[PDB]
Amino acid sequence: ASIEVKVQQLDPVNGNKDVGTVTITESNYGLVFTPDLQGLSEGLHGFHIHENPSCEPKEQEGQLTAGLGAGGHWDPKGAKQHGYPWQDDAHLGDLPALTVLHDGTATNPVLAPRLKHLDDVRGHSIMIHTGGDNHSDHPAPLGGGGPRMACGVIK
Amino acid sequence: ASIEVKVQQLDPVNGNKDVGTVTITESNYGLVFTPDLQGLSEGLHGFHIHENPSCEPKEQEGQLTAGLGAGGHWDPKGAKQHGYPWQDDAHLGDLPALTVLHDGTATNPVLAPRLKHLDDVRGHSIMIHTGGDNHSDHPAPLGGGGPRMACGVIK
Ligand SMILES: [Cu+2]
Ligand SMILES: [Cu+]
Ligand SMILES: [Cu+]
Ligand SMILES: [Zn+2]
Ligand SMILES: [Zn+2]
Repeated sequence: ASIEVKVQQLDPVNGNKDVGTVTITESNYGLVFTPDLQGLSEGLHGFHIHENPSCEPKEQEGQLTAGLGAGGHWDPKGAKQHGYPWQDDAHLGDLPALTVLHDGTATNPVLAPRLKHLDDVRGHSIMIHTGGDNHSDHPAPLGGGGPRMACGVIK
Repeated sequence: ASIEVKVQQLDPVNGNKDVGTVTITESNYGLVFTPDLQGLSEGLHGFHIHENPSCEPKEQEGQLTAGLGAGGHWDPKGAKQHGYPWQDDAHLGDLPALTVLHDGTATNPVLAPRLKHLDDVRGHSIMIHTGGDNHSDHPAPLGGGGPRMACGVIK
């Protein structure tokens, strides 16, 4: 019982490019996201499930902004605030930060305790940001993830 | 409601050195380990609660081995096997791998869903390994963490 999500680096100009996958499985403590990515910059990267099952760009202030088609952080319970994966009054789509090693790969799995069944995340997207995630809207909103760097649609 | 564990880099020959702390707090989904460490090798490192509240070395084949005085992974339920943090039949002391950035620091918190109350971890030790953790006893025992790099006694 799993969902393999194809993830691509976002490039509204020359076209998105494959960088691997993220496999979602169920554990007795929540959904587990196991990455198998490469070609990314080393460090911690914001990692959240977004509203729409789309990784396409959107016009914003005359510019084609990468990944805006995915909408905001998935928040079906209306928490209206960014937080920790283990915080109840935070976007349900807030996952633990992704770790990209010196060699540009990410294979360390992370758990989202608030997510319980695979079908619950189908029909949405998974987003990887250029920046990190301090799990707060302070001092930077949405954890300070910044630009949408990679994305995949959850089938 | 927290426990601030002082962590030291282990070196029996030259002397241990302080590398920071690991703060343990309770969340509605389990214990959260928030590191504030520096001076460590970049990459993912095995992170586990060991049985004894000691970070002392022990002689192992004409070679004083670092942190062996901590004994094995804390396994109060007798799982007798290394696994994932979200796996019920794995050592209870099995925590998510710790991320140390290129700059040698670690501040990314991780959740131990199977650990529910602070008092449970008191009287034991927290260990950070040189190698990572594939959360299995194969192809290497105990996730392949290998040598014990840093350690702290949990009061
Ligand atoms: Cu590096
Ligand atoms: Cu996001
Ligand atoms: Cu260990
Ligand atoms: Zn969020
Ligand atoms: Zn273990």
